[PDB]
Amino acid sequence: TVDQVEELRRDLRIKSQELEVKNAAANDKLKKMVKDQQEAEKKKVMSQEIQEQLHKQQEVIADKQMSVKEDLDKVEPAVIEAQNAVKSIKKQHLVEVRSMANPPAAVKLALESICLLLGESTTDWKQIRSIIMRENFIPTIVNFSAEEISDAIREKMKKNYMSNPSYNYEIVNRASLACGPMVKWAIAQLNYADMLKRVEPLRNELQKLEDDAKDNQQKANEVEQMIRDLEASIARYKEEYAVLISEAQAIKADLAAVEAKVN
Repeated sequence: TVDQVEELRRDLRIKSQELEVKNAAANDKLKKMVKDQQEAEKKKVMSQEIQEQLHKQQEVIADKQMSVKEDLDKVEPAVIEAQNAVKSIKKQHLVEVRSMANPPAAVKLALESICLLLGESTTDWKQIRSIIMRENFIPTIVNFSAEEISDAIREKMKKNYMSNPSYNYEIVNRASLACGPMVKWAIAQLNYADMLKRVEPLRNELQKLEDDAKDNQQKANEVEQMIRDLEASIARYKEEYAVLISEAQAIKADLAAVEAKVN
């Protein structure tokens, strides 16, 4: 059995030599994980380093959004109020105006201001009065978005019309029941048209932020995507090395035991 004793010995020699194989292989798998982790934790810190920026960003967004809300809710109610005061007209006043030979100051005024707003250089009377009584007129005024006014005609209005003590509702209405409504209109309109010079950068600002927020949101998911993709591709190696270790040492058990008997 001496031959056998020695061949058992060299057989163990193999077994150990191959335990180099298993053990070192394990040590390799672990290196793989430690690397994957080294990018996983990394990406995690990145993840919140985003989350909080997105937060602050959104705070700003909310502030300016409410700012808009109030800014518009201020001057808006007076507008649609007047936008329908123009379609509450009985035609009695419509021809009170349309067949005007020689108009009072206030009506000529009102219709002039309107003709300005809607974009008419002509301040000639008769043409103005025919222009007034038309099929399109009223619908234009109802469809008239204040976003269609230059930053010049605003002050043309302010400087000439509303600064003058006769451009008012009581006066203009007393003059004619028709021009009153649209006086109110042009007024509330002049106000909104003002306000939108304050809102015109706000909106264009929310733009810059909303985008980069959503832009950041996406770049935040791509991370958590990656982060989870590692969590899953690490979990393999975890359960792999684990079972692997139960091998090297179970083998490493026989290697000690058999020398205990040849001794």
